[PDB]
Amino acid sequence: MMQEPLTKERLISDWNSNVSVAVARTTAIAKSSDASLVQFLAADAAATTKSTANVLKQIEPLITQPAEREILDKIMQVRKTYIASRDKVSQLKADGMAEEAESTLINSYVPAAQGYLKLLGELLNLQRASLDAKAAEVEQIE
Amino acid sequence: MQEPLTKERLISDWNSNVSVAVARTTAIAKSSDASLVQFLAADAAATTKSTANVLKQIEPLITQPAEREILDKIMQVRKTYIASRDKVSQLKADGMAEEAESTLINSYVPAAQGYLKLLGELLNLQRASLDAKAAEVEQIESS
Repeated sequence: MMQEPLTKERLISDWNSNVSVAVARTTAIAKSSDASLVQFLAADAAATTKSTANVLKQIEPLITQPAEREILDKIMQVRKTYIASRDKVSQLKADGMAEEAESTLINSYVPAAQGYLKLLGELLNLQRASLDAKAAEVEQIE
Repeated sequence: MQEPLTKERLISDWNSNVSVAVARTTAIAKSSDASLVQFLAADAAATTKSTANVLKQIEPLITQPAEREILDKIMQVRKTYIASRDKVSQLKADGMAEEAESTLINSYVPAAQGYLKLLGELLNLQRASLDAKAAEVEQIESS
C-alpha cells in the first residue's frame, strides 16, 4: 500500500535529479566557447539519459491513477520538445554557431526544461501528498 | 514515519545538488574556456546555498548512531571535495588548463565519488527504515 507512492516518489526524485543534472550540463555547454565540450561530455550525458530510461521503465507499471497518467502523458510530450531543443543546442555549439545556440537555449530549451521540471514536480507532489496522508493516518491511528 | 520520510527527502535534494555540482565542475574542467567559471558562478553559488539550507534542516533530525556516524564521515570527505572543487575552478580561471584537468582526475573525482557514496549510504539508511515500517503496516493490515 504505502510502498506504492513511496517507490514512485523515489523514482520521480531520481528522474528530477537527472533533469537538473542535464540542465546544468547543457547550460555549461551553451555558455562555453569550446565547441568540443559536447563530445567531451557525451559519456556523462549518455549515463544521465540511460538512468532516466531505467526510471521510466520502472514508473510505467506502477501508474494507477488517471491523474498520474495525465501528468505523465504531458511529461512525455514536453520531454520530446526538451530533447529536440537540447540536441539542437548541442549541434549548434558543436558547429561553432554560438549565437544561434544562445537563441535556441533561450527561446526553446529553457521553457521546455522549465515545463518538464514543473510537471515532474506535480507528479512528485502527488506521490508525496498520498504518502504523507497515509503516514499521518498510521501514526495517529495507533 | 514522518521523521525518516523528511530525512529521505532532504537527503535526496542534497544528493541531487551534489550530482549537479559534479556535472558542472566536470564541464568547467574539460572546457578550454576559462570564462565558464565566472559564467556559472551564480548557479554554483545557488547550488551551494541549497545544500547549506538542507544541512541546517537535517542536522537536528540525525540522532541515531549509524546515521550520525555516516554524516560525520560525509562532512569529513566534503572538506576535501570542496577544496578540490575550488582548486579546479581556480586553475581553470588562471588558464592552467592542464593542471585543472589533472586536479579533476586525481583529486576532485575521487572526493566526489566518496562524497556521493556516503550520501547514498545515508539515504539508504533512511529508505531502509521507511521500507521496514511500511512492510510492518502491510503486515498488520493483512491481519
